[PDB]
Amino acid sequence: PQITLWQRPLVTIKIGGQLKEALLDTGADDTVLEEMSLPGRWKPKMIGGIGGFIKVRQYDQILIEICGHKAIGTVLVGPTPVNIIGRNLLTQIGCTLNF
Amino acid sequence: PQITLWQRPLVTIKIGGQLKEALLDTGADDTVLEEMSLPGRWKPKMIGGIGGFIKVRQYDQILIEICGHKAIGTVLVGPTPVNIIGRNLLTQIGCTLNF
Ligand SMILES: CC[C@H](Cc1ccccc1)c1cc(O)c([C@H](c2cccc(NC(=O)CCNC(=O)OC(C)(C)C)c2)C2C=C2)c(=O)o1
Repeated sequence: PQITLWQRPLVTIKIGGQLKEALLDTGADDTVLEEMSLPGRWKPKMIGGIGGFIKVRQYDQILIEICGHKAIGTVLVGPTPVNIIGRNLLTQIGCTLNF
Repeated sequence: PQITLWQRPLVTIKIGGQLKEALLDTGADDTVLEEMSLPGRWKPKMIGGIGGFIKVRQYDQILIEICGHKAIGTVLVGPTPVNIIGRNLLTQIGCTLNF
C-alpha cells in the first residue's frame, strides 16, 4: 500500500475479532479508539486534541492487525470522534510520509 | 522526502511572509494554523477534533510553502494548540502515506 490524501486515510483494523475502521493519523502520537472492551488492567491518561483534553484509559501490549499488518502495543480508549492509529502503531507497520 | 514517524512529522512552512513550524497530519482534513493575521476576508466556521469543536476564521486561497513546495488552499485560523497542515494541502504537495 501506497495511499493518497484526496480522501480520508481510512483502514480496517482487526482488534478483538472485530472489524473496525480507523483513520491513519501522523499528527497523532498515540492510537485512540472509541469506547470498547479490552482485556487486562488500564491506567489513566489525558491526551489533548484540537478541542481540548479528554481523559482516556490506557491499555498495554494490545494486539491490533491493521490492514493485515500485526502491531502490538498501546491503545487508548475514549471519547474520540473516530478511531485514530497514531505514530505509535504507524512505526511498527513501517509507515512513511512521502512527498 | 521520505519521512519516518518515530519523531513528530514537523515541517517549516512560509505563510504570509513568515516561517512557521507545522505538523503534517493526515488525520486532519483541513489546515488549521494558530492565531495569526491573514489578509483578506474570512468566513466563521466551527471544526471539531479530539476534545470537541473550535471556532475558526476561514481564509480561502492562501499560498503556502511547506518544505519548498507551494500549495494553494484554505487555511483556518483559530486557537489550535499546534499549527496543522491537513489533507487539503498535503495532496497538493504529492504527499502519500506508504507501508
Ligand atoms: C493535534 C494532536 C491531536 C491528537 C493526538 C495528540 C497527541 C497524542 C495523541 C493524539 C489531534 C490530531 C488530529 O489529527 C486531530 C483530528 C483533526 C485535526 C484537525 C482538524 C480536524 N477537523 C477537520 O479536519 C474538519 C472536520 N472533521 C471532522 O469533524 O472529523 C471528525 C472525525 C471529528 C468527524 C480534525 C481529529 C479528527 C480526529 C485532532 O483532533 O487532534
